[PDB]
Amino acid sequence: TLATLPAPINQIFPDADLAEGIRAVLQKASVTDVVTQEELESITKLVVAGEKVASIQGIEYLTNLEYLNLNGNQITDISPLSNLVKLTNLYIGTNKITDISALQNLTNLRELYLNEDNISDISPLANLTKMYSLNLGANHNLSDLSPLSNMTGLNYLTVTESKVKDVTPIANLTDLYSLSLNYNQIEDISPLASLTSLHYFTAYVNQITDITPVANMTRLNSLKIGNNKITDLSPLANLSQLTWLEIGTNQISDINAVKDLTKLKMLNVGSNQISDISVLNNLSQLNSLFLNNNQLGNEDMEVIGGLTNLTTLFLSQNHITDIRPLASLSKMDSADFANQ
Repeated sequence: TLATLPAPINQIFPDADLAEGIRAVLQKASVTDVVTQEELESITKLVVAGEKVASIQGIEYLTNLEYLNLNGNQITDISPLSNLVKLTNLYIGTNKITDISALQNLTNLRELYLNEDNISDISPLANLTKMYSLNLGANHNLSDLSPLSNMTGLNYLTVTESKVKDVTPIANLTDLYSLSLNYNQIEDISPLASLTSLHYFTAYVNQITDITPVANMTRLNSLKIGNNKITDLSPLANLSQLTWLEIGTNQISDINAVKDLTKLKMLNVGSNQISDISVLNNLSQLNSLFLNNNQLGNEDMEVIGGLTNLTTLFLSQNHITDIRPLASLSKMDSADFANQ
């Protein structure tokens, strides 16, 4: 029916790397070989990753395409994707994409990665309400997340290394299971109190002073929020399922709140102002403990000596001169202090 076909692969796909990918998926001998409409409509999955694709002109003929991976190329213009409405999985990270207007009608998209592109306007994502997993990582000039607000089925989200301050649109995404907000400009996470299904949360290297909303994330399993301005850990006190906790490089002086977190296997509180760790006697299941660059002394060593399942223990640059109570730590593999 489509007058432009049948035609040689390199007539339809002017980009050499994309033409090579079409040749390879259809197992043709050469990019000069003729392809029919029927053969192009047989492609449901295309992977042309880590090449030098500079134009995706011709991809508009792959009308039955559902899965497309064009990771690591030199793509700038994605307009030929505009009518590929059967797309469910689209991986176009590590390219030179700025304008994502062409994604606006791709309402069947479930997984979309745009990591390490140069996108600042994500308004074309507004009607992609079937989104399950989204990656906007390392879009350094992104700041406005308001077009994400209608993605109520979103389970996975990454927004990193950007100008994002306001996380209010993310409050609507209550099906979120895993969320990354690493290295942004976030001061206030109070709207995130609505993320009651969150099990994995990472937001290291921000300007966060208050973790009160984290008390709502009752099923939280892992929390990584180092390099912030946190002082109060009391919102973590009832997170019974917490197993991995990284909150180093903050302004914490009291860790009493970890007393009942009996599932904790990893505790990183390095580079804080902690002088008492008597609550650790209850956390006998710990395997890795980072207490370096705190205000501990010789009297605090007896409690660490009781944590016999420790395989990693960091204690450098405190005020310790006698480590003899640590002689009982028989599973030790890594310890940032020279003696033993």
